[PDB]
Amino acid sequence: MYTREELMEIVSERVKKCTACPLHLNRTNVVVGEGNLDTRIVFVGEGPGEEEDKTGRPFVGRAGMLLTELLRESGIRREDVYICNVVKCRPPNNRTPTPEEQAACGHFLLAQIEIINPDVIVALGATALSFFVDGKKVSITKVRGNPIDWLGGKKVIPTFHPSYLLRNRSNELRRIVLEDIEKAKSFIKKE
Ligand code: SF4
Repeated sequence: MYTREELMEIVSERVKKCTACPLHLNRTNVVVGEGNLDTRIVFVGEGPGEEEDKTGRPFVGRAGMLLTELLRESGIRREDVYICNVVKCRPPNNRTPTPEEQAACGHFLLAQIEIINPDVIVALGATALSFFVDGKKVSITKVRGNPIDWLGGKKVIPTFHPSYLLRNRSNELRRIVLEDIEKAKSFIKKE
């Protein structure tokens, strides 16, 4: 009747046509997401940076390159999971997306998660965090590492955004993130 591929494409087409928030006026290309539509684990960030915007792909910038390594160091191949963000359009001067802008785009993420139906989601960053606590304010630093019960029994593991490890290069910091990723993997349901 219908395939996951087709539904994601519909999401994709509606995004390219979206003008729901101010961010549509700035971006060069929308960044929907990429990966395995059958992964049991999804990674979600904040939004498009300069490279993402140019390639229309997620996490291709320096932060993305770093994320690739964290995944590799967690026994994970990019091609095996799915990667996306809370907002699809790049804000001017890469400023942080406004909560309003965040609220307007969210329905897309929801559909994506709906289509993939994963066992666990990793929230990279505070923005990714807000989305899973209903926009509410929460300190990424205080909650990182603690599993959150989300819809359909799915678990969300919040952790730091790769962008942070670009800034602070301490090994302790990298170890914590990896620890959090391992944590999420433990929630993937055994075969
Ligand atoms: S950021 Fe999202 S809600 Fe705003 S114009 Fe882009 S696709 Fe639409």
